[PDB]
Amino acid sequence: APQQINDIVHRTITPLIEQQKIPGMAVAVIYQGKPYYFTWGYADIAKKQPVTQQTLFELGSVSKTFTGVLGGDAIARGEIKLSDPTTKYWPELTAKQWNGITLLHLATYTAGGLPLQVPDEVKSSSDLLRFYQNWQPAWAPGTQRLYANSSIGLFGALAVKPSGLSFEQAMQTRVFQPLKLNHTWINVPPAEEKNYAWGYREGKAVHAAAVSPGALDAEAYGVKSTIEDMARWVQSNLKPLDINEKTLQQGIQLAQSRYWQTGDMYQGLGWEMLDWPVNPDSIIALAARPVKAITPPTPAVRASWVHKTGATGGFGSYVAFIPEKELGIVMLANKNYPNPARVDAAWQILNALQ
Repeated sequence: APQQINDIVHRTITPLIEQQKIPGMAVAVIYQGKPYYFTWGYADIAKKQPVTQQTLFELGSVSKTFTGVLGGDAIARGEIKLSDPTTKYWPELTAKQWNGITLLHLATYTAGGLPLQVPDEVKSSSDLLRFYQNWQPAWAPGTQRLYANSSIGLFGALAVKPSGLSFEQAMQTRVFQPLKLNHTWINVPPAEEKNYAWGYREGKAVHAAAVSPGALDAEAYGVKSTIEDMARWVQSNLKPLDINEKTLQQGIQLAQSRYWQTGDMYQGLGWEMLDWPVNPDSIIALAARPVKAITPPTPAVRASWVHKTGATGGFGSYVAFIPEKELGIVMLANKNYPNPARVDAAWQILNALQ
């Protein structure tokens, strides 16, 4: 890479890895549209396997950006509308509190306080229905944002219903394949296990549980990817109108539209955004925030900091990009280290290149 990119990356990431005791890390910088890759340390400490450009990391909630775009693609296909009631796609959801809760509310955590987690005990399709039927909202729909995997997870499941495809098949065929994300997985094939990094939690090697319909974890936090595929994902989100597939192009734009505002933050589908330039300090188990509706939603604003954090038991990920500047970064690590450290490092790198 240009020595300038080399030097800001190394000067920023080396101390981060030291301070946070990160076993392995991969970074991509997208600069004037082209990707530049950096790797450090270990995918597997015990087997002495290095992080490479081929190493798979668990994305955690960064998966929500894929879910948001897949949903956006389904809207563009005319299969679903965000304005539709949830009950249109799940008629068994007869309980009265569901009146007025739309797919938009599910996608954007504004349904009225859906819980962070689908309970562990939920296994069968009947168990899942019972959970959503019995849930009592604290708030009217579209009044407060409360981040919830049970909200965006259900959005993902319902968005693919009209297609007739499983969520995984829809994601593969409609998003991964067209964008040539050929090493991005929900279920990791046996052939790819050699490249699947271990996560590290309290010094112990860990992986996420295999996804299951009762957890809605494929839909909310189940994607694994390489630094190369994630750089390609950022490129695709930086320049959606260069994508050949018409509905995928509009799906990406829809996911970067601004639906709600909370302080300086705007909620998209999966993606979260702030106006650029951002105050770097402007970028808790439960945080309930009143939302202002953006009526109608602002189409993807090029002058934005668009980003998403993600974590699993053993992994910490971050993606951020600025469309106006053709600039972006992906940071993948096999330890879950604090979010502000990720954002600090990303901003230091992008600001220097901007």
